[PDB]
Amino acid sequence: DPNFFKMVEGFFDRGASIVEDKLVEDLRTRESEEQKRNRVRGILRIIKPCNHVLSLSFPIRRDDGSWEVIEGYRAQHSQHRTPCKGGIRYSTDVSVDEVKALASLMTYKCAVVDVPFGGAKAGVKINPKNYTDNELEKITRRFTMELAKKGFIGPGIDVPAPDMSTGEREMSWIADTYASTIGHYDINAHACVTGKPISQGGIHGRISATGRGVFHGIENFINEASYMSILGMTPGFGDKTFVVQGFGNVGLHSMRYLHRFGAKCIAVGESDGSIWNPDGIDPKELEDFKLQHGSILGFPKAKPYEGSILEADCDILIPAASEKQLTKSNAPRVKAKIIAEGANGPTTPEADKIFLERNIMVIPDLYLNAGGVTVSYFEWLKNLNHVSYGRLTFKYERDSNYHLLMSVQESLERKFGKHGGTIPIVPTAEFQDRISGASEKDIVHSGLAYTMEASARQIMRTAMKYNLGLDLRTAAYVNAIEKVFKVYNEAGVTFT
Amino acid sequence: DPNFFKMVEGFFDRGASIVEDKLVEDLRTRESEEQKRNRVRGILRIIKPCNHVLSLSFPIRRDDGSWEVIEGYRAQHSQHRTPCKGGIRYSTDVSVDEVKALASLMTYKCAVVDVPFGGAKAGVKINPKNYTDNELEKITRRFTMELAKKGFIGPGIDVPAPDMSTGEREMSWIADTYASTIGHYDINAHACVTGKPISQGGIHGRISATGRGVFHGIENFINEASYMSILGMTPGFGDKTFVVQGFGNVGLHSMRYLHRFGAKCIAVGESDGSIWNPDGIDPKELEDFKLQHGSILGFPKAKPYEGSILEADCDILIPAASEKQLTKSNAPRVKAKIIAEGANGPTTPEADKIFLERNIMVIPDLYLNAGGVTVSYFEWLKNLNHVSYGRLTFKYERDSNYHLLMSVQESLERKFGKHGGTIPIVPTAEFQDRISGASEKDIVHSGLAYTMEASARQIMRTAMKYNLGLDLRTAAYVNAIEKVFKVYNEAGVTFT
Amino acid sequence: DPNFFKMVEGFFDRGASIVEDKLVEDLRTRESEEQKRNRVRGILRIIKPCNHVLSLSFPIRRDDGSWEVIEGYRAQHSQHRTPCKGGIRYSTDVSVDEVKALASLMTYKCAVVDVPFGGAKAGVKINPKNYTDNELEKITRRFTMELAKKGFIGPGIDVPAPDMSTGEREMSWIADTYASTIGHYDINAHACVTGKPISQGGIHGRISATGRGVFHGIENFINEASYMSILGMTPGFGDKTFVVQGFGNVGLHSMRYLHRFGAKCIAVGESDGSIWNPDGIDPKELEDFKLQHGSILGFPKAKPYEGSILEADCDILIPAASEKQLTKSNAPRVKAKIIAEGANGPTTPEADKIFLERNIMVIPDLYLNAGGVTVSYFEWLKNLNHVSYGRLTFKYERDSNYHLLMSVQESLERKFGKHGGTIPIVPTAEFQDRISGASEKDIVHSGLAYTMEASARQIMRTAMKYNLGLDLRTAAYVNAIEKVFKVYNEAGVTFT
Repeated sequence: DPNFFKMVEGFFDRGASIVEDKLVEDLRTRESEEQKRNRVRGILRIIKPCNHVLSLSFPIRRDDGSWEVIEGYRAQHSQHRTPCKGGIRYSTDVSVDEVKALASLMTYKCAVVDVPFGGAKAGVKINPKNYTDNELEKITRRFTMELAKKGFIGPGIDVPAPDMSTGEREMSWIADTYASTIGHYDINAHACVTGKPISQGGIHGRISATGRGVFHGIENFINEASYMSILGMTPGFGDKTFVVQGFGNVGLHSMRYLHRFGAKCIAVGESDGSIWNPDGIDPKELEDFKLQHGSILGFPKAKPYEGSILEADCDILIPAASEKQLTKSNAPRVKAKIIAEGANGPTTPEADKIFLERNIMVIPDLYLNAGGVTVSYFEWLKNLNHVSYGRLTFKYERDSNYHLLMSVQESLERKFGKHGGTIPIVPTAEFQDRISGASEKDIVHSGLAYTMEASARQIMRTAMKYNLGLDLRTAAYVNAIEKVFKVYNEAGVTFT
Repeated sequence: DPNFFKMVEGFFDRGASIVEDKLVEDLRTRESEEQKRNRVRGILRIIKPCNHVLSLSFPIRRDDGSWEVIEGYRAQHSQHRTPCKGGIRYSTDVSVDEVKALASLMTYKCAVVDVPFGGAKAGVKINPKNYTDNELEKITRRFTMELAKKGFIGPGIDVPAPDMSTGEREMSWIADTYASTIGHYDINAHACVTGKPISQGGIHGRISATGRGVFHGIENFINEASYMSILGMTPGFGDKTFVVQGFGNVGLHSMRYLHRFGAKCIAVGESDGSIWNPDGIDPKELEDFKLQHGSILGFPKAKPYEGSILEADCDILIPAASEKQLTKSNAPRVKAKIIAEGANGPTTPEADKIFLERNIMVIPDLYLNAGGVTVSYFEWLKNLNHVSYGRLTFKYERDSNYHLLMSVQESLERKFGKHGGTIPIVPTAEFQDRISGASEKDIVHSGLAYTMEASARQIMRTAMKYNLGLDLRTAAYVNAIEKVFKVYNEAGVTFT
Repeated sequence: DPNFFKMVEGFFDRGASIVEDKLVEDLRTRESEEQKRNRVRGILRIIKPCNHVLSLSFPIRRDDGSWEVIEGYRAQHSQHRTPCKGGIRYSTDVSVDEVKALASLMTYKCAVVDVPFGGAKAGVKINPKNYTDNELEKITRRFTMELAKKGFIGPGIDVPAPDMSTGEREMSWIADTYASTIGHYDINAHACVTGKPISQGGIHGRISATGRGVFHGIENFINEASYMSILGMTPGFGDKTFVVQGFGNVGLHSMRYLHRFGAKCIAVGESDGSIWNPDGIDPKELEDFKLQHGSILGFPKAKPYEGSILEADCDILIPAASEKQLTKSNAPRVKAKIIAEGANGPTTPEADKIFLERNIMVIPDLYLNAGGVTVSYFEWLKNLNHVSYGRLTFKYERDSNYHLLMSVQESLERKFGKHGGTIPIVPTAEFQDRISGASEKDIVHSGLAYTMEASARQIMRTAMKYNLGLDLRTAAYVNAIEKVFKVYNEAGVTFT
């Protein structure tokens, strides 16, 4: 097993070269001046290497009066897009190469689902468990301050986010610290970080974003003929059955949505044991079980399955937890036809190769979990807009729908002397629900589905463009690399 | 042979501990609340770690039309004193740890010569020899731009300076770029870096600052009875004889001032051979000979000495070049009773131990070549004063001195009916020169002398305080550590 | 007994109306257009009212996890002079009027000793006793924070200072909170408040400032014939014999300097009992007694005196404590011929009336204790200068004195063939101390003594101009009022 640094770096280099040739010729080598068009590919070079990375060793006074110095890092891969966007990890295994790499991932991820950010990331070598809440506040703020002062947090410069180890609490604190300090004069200060609590300027529909994103990703591909054929899919008896490894935020919701739409959740597996049932697990139930107490283990209506679930027989397996789970080791023993990476780096570059060979379609992480980036973009926006989505349109929209209906009625009632006969004005019970429920998430969710969709088709058009099979992952990186490159190309360097 | 990182770390630790006991008790333990006065030592752990360190990767378009991405670093050790001060090195062997250490050194050096700057330092992994002039201007500016956006350059934030691999040229460029770009609105923009040409806001008496510093350092200790006894010095036949290793800027001047005052420069080395002559080597002559062609090799009035000039029989030995020359491998074989570190880290910790056993006094680097870092403070101040020193007072001063002399005169003449008899009015030829020379340097040099002098006495007072012998080095670092600690103590942390 | 508000308002009107007449005519009514010269005295009605007053209500989390909101106020009497200068008080009786009034007092006081500051002053209703150090820090930084967001602390805006209830701690915190927060990007951020610790950017000579100031005040009038006649002073048997009420920081040094220069301290009283000894009390000895333990009660070499020392028979009586001690009640029973207000408001307007009738000279608080304010200017200056006074000239200066002396010598030794005969070169012992001891406080004290002096004259010249007697108080206020007026007058309003 290799590490994300080499992996991602591979990913970039594989794509990078595939793009070169083409990127030269037909797309811009129409004006081949000095045939040094190859030389201008220096852009790529520039791109690849995380641009800035900042290490810091700041202090805090631990509740017991003592003094500890905490280290941390925040890298910023690219600023080809003004605000850098990236999460903040709190784990004692964080390492400048970790961040440097993920921050790289970030920029290419954003590009895929056309979000205007540069990729960045941070880690605070710390184990959240070994510190009292108060101490954690202390740390996040002081971290924020340092980050501000040196240009690593700012609405228009770099906007952090959470990451498993960190949640809306950290994030609110960040926001607050900035806003009351370095950013006291910024009308958009609270747009310095995303993932905030709704009461703090957070966007609704955040939680379920990552997961719903995974849903749609699978959806746009599982509804596509061409692909489903090559696997033999969009089947009658096979239809839809999926196994989801990891019942965390993203797995859970990812099961929710896959269910609601006619899919059977065969098996779910945690850090402990696993669950199985060919009839199907019900999200709500399993969710309320997991919550009510500890884990899924012993779930009533589910026989404890053993043997990595990764080798369960189903159509879609979604790795939603630990890194590199599918390796060259069990890669030739997976049953599922579709692998949907709902986590980051759940499959090794060698496993990718096995899968390719044995026609298994892998929906890349780069894409599949870009839903939470996407919705952050939205939170960001909502914080500039200084208003919650829908606020100034919902009711106007309602009014306008009724008139539309009223016009169909009145009109139809001109083809039969009446005045109450034909009633179209009545919206479908579904429509009526939507009308009376109109709230931010609706618009977010909708936005999310619009990007995931567009992007999927973009990937797909690129896989063809560069003749890759079910090699979505590399079509994806190529996609992002063509993007980032253009922006550079259509400018220069400092002669940009 | 260690490495500055461990070495300087050592130093810090050695002295830190020495300070801990004393620092706690009689200096502030008067009020020992909770006896947790040993816990509030945390301050020392905050101090040791170089606070911020930024790595970059920026591109430049080489003259041939190709694209290259350069890496570089800049670390700021402390900000306990607003403007961090530090050089910029251009060498292929630069490395995060290097800068993280030299920075560290800086802070402590400054705090010795009471210079209100935190320490910092940078490196741009490059070989100034594989680039054209034009390509070096491009690298130095971009480098400045990026440092500026992130908080590494700034009159009141961080103010860089040169380092062998870089000179005024690079500095002027830095200054300019800053003042034209990020620092356009800053009335002190040009103060963003020191070591600039005179025409670009430099100070006079910079070139001879380091050397003249070494000199006075040696001077304040050589004229101190106490010390020159425990060495059996301030002798009649021994008087003053020295050997200097390295004829670069700092060595040369060092020889020039040591001479002019009544010393005999027996030997002079270089990266090639060496020189010898028990009758003395003339500084002006050797200077011209080292300038008028290659190196000092074959100097006429010198016999090519051979056998590490470090051994050489002489009173004072001034390492002015390579790092860690005097190691635990020739340390027992030295002949000079005084080691005068006119270069950074010329002697290894182990060698420090040997010298300390065989009563050899070593004048620290942290102190003996803090001259530049003194005159740089001056440059900066000159850049804030928006005037040259003296400008407004010289002539006023002259006027006043002739009134003083004139009053003595007139006054005496009233003790003998005369009108042209006694003539004090006439200033001494020396005074007259000073009076018709009066320039900035005259003020800088004096300032240098005042600092070196007061600092020496400070070092001394500390050695005594902590009963160290001719162990200046750790007296120094203590001195520093005390200083730094005090600023921190009289505030807190973020409860500072 | 009245209240500063009314008192300091009475002072301003009384003088205001004297300024009017004159201020109109001669001085400017040379070009009396529309004889509306009277109407342009609106300036004086603009002047009199404290321009801005800010009331706060902020919270802190007491150690015991609870929450308490604190209420404070900062008033800015005038901004005719960019930085408003003024202390911060921590006392549960602090009111809006109390600050509005004292801020007033500031501006006029600063005028008197020609300090370019607008008056200011703030209070935080609080008892520094019912709060832990940690709680105090939290209150002074939040407080600052607030002040800084609303324009009440800034190096070019408003610069606070201590006040009995507070000290260098509070300040240093303020400094620091401000420099690490709202003032992060300000090269002068540490200039936002004076009274800091020397390790924090304080100035040397601060502690003794106020007292020295008193001393010089008393001096400049004692040495003036005209005045000392009207009292029958500058005696032979009387000579100099004073009684100081209060042995705090001011009262103590007052006694120190009044003694070093010939006076006899006959009595010293505190908040307990009082001392007495016709022969005299020695400052160092009473200052080591007070310190070594509790008070000065039972000082050997001192009989306990009883019966308000205000009525003691001596020449100079300096009230350096409690407000309004000398009232119309004891006023008639005072024996001193000179009342030197070392404190603020030690004498009530009706007492001033008695003293005036019985020909007792009272040196006003607006002037006598303007020493601290003076030095603070200097500290603020020091901070802009970014250097300690004397740092670049002391040695230059030394080196010059010597050529001066070596020029008298050489020259005299031309009037008798000799080379070592005459020996001027040798400074006096006193000169030699000074030479060795050259430090900031030297320069500062000298500045203080230049200002206190000028100003004394200035006041004098005005008490003559406006024909007052030994009514220095009013002469002073008038002197301030004439000043502030000018600065407004030489511009306008917004048509300024």
